[PDB]
Amino acid sequence: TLEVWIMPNSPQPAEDFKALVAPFEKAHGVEVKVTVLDAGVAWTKITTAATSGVGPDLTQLGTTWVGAISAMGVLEPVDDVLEALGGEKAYLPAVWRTTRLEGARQATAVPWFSELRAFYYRTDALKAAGVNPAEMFASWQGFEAGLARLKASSFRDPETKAPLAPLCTPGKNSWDVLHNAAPWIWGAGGEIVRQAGGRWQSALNSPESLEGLYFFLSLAQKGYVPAESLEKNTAQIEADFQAGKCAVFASGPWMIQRAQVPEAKGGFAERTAAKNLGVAPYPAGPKGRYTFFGGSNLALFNFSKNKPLAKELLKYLGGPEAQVRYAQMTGMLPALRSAWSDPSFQQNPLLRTFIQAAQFGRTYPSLAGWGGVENLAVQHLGMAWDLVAQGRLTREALKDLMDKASAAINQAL
Ligand SMILES: [Cl-]
Repeated sequence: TLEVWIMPNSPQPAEDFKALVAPFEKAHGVEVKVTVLDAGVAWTKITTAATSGVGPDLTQLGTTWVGAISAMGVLEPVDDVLEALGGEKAYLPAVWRTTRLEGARQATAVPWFSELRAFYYRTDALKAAGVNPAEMFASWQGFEAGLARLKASSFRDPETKAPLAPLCTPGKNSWDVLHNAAPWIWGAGGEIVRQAGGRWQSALNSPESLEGLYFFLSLAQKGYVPAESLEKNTAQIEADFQAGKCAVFASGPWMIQRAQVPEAKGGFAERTAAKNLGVAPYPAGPKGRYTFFGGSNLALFNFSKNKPLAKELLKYLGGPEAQVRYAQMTGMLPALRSAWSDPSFQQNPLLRTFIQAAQFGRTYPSLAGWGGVENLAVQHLGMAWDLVAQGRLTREALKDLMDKASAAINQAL
């Protein structure tokens, strides 16, 4: 037997994983036990397995968890598994970076699936405002000009009979506050952290990062984002878009599967939003186009009693067949690049657009103390969102907050 710990990734988490690995059990004559760790308790349970030497053979890790657990010295190297799956060239650079602690020699984590963000849009609403998708998602100037025309439009949703908000985004009350901001920081030529003389420090208060953050946050201050959206998390914003209240909003590939499922089974197929759905990658900032990448990897604990067999399951789960099947179950992109060419993606132009958005993929450095950097950053971005909510965000007040964030991050590093 093998023990594997997963987070709730698919609609029926345990049943789904059991169906995924059944062919592996059959061909190797073993049983895979799965335990599903709810999101609230997953980190603490993995941390306790790390410090006590008691736990599974394999655990799922968020991509941003790899540094912290790798640094604890409890993970088995998996360079052999990654070679067997095709090595560095088999993965997007942003994904390959999540296979180790930043700067380490040995890989400690096998890519499993990628979460990435692009913009969904109402094809009917942009048509009715005289906006070409190609123009609005080409550049920052184009994006804001598009929201201006969308705000001025007399378009009504055929079901609500009400106007559409030009843009829906969460503020501070979501799990992805930094992820929402990151494409705007990067695209301005900035970054969250910068390496200097082998040490790491905050770049959040660099002029480039500030031009990025201000461009994004000021959109909600200029009447393109409803007040009520800033109170909500990404899941609730998805629901607003499904209900026909938003012309534009960012999320992952899973929305495409949902647009094909009836409301009665948790989809929105019947809604106008589903029948008039477009997808475009994030617009190009002044210094390039970037797509935020997260998701989950699998690691092998070095106290495991069946490392060789657990590595065969890592090759299985990371490899072409399981990569395709699990991406469909989770509504995510496969981590393995070669799985992108399977007909279940290639037959769906909206999925093909996510594949093209993937080409601009970037993620955060795999730092041991990434959790701390992200929490201090989000805390101060949260205070910036509060000023946006009151129409009182200025370039000067943002800089003051990102200075305080920088002082605290540099101390935690
Ligand atoms: Cl960064």
